[PDB]
Amino acid sequence: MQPFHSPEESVNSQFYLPPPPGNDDPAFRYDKEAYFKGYAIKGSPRWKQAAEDADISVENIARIFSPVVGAKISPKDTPETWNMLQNLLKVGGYYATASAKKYYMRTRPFVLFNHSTCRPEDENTLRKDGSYPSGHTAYSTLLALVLSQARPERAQELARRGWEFGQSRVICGAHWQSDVDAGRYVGAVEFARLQTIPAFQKSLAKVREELNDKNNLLS
Amino acid sequence: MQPFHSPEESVNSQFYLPPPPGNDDPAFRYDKEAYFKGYAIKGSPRWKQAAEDADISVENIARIFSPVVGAKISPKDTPETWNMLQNLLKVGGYYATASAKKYYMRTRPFVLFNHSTCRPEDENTLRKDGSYPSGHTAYSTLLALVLSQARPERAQELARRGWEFGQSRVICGAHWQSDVDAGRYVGAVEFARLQTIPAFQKSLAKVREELNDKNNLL
Repeated sequence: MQPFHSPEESVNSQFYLPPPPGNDDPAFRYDKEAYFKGYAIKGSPRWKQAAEDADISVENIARIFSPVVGAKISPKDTPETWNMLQNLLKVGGYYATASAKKYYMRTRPFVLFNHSTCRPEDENTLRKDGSYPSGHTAYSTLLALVLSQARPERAQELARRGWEFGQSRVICGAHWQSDVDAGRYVGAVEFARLQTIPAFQKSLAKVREELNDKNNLLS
Repeated sequence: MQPFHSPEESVNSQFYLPPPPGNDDPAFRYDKEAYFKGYAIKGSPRWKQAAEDADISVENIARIFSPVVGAKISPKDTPETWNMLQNLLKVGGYYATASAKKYYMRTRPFVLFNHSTCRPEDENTLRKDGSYPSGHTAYSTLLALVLSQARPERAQELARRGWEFGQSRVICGAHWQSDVDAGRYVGAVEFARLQTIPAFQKSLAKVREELNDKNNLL
């Protein structure tokens, strides 16, 4: 279970991403307004989804995307895919966002306004992690793209769910809208980098056949 | 001179992109502020760079990206890359953005505020084209990713230039910031779709060979 590449092989997100919005910048005004719009729908359906989207454990990630990609994803039925899910979280959720995160150590909204998020358990961890850019977003975006490369006919569904997965971080109170916008781009950049790695290409080929197999088809 | 895929073979942007920010939406107030922040620096160097970025002819894209990718890009030294640049404009700038564009027919900022853009020439065309999402943006994002795949040693430079190319559209007055943000997602999605098209893979192999050819480096 070795990541497709080492941390040093991720494209330096600190170099290509712009800096997060400043205190008096219109973009930050938007971040704050966006934060409160999410807070308003606390306890609604969309808000409960955001809470579920908060958990990136492979199990929950498989449960969420299985219907979207249209195939049952599981350790037994889809071995390579199962490893692909975890591997991508490592290079995309963490390695790809690392330099930028540490460089700015941006404070999270729920910390700023001293509020509770949609997933209280993860709060002590979040507090220690730089807000910009969002790892969940980078991972979901990357994931949507990889699965779309494996099952092209579910592209629109994957692209859509990938987008909402990111928005859940805004609604959940864990991230500023600007952290999510930057996370999507980080996920795309990582996705391109993976294309040049043999290990990734081998894994994709197997992932492709598992999710296209008639026995694993799901409605 | 044959597009990688037909207009119908691109992922439907109207389905996966959210609708454009509305009049009282937080994102829209940000769009207006961003528009004026750019209109204010009209005539400055950054603004002049925006007019340069506004021109998507192949000759101008090559001039801008040769330094970034680190290789000469010409119809004579890199014919395949030359076609790749033009082909990506069709599938990524036009096909990939069409459905969302036509469905919302979002009014462009310069049209709404009665001002001129950083490149008057285009304004008559822009007038009748849906603002959301931005075609220049999807294109430069796509371009950046494809070139990064051909020469990963320049991934960061490419990813930064690609981003700025999209921001020129906002500074230029041609788009709202939200169109640009949407355009980047479209660029990535289309990038994913191209991977599964043989004509593309075959073309990328040649592009990689031309851009890494010692006789073509700067």
